[PDB]
Amino acid sequence: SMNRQEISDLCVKSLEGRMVGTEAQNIENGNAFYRYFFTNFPDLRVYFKGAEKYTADDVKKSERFDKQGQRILLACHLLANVYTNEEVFKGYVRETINRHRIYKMDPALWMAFFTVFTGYLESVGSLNDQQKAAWMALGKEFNAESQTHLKNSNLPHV
Amino acid sequence: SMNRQEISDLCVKSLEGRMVGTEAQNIENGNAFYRYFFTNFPDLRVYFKGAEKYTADDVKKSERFDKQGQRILLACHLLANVYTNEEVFKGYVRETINRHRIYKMDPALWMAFFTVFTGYLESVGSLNDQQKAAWMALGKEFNAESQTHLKNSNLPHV
Ligand code: HEM
Ligand code: HEM
Repeated sequence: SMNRQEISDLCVKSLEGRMVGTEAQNIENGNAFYRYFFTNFPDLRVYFKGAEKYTADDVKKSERFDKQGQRILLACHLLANVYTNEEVFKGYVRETINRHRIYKMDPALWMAFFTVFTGYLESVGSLNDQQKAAWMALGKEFNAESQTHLKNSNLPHV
Repeated sequence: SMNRQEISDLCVKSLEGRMVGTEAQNIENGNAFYRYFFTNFPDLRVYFKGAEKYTADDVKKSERFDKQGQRILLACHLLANVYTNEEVFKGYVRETINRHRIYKMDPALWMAFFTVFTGYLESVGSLNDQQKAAWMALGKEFNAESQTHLKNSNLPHV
């Protein structure tokens, strides 16, 4: 069924209630991702040097994660809104990968994120099998390129 | 006049001859921008540490601007592609301003950059008045949120 264009629409809709901004509610969506991420996937807190043991409250009243939650949420809207333009989509992912090499992540998490993120959108407002499948379509596309680039950069890949 | 969808389309089309990628051709599309930048706006070389006196040959033989070129070009691609979504656009502008805090730039250069970009586009190939005015409408929005963000961030602004 799913072509480049249809995936986008789907993904963008999922996020239309989780819009980025400068206001309290806009800052909440950002912060809330890490609250959920840290609660249910606490073993990945390692990469977050110093936040490696943060409880849901520590993140809630933090400014590091009000900055970092706003950055991740703005990244995820970016992926949804440019997916239609393949070469640029692949471009952005390569940049994501580069700015992540410093933490030297486990090269399977590039898939895992969308479990967390769909699991986060499924935790805040609403979702569906069509939307969640599009995110996974974007994920396969993300990881598809993410590995190609990891093996291209002489780096740990699967 | 002209609208968000109209701008998007014109701004994107003008960029198909300067696409991002891993091949030799794509990598120079970012590189040639700096070769242009430095050859026509030398007084702005001050920002690029170590590269304040660099030439076209210096930039060409540099693997630093190969990295750095793809980044600015990608950034401008994402700008053209997400323009239809205003909040995601505003978000990416605030983020761009954030990532430029360290250089403490002349706040007037946020408008000025697009003059340079269309300048580059015309040096490379085809760029019509509609394509040029579209970028100029896009820039007038980028800059608008630039100064707004810097204002409520306690940093200098025009
Ligand atoms: C699920 C696997 C991931 C892990 C373990 C991870 C981990 C991290 C960590 C530890 C940081 C730095 C936080 C700090 O020290 O303050 C970071 C930054 C960041 N991450 Fe991720 N991340 C993951 C997935 C992603 C994905 C898929 C995206 C793209 C949508 C992304 C986008 C970003 C952005 C935009 C930043 C900060 C700004 C930048 O470096 O450009 N992350 N990440
Ligand atoms: C004439 C105005 C501008 C100047 C003088 C300028 C200057 C710089 C400098 C000094 C760097 C550091 C890179 C290095 O040292 O190798 C940089 C990186 C970068 N610039 Fe700009 N910039 C300008 C406008 C813009 C605009 C409008 C954008 C938005 C598309 C942008 C996007 C970026 C990006 C994405 C990077 C890569 C590093 C990062 O993301 O933090 N720049 N720029």
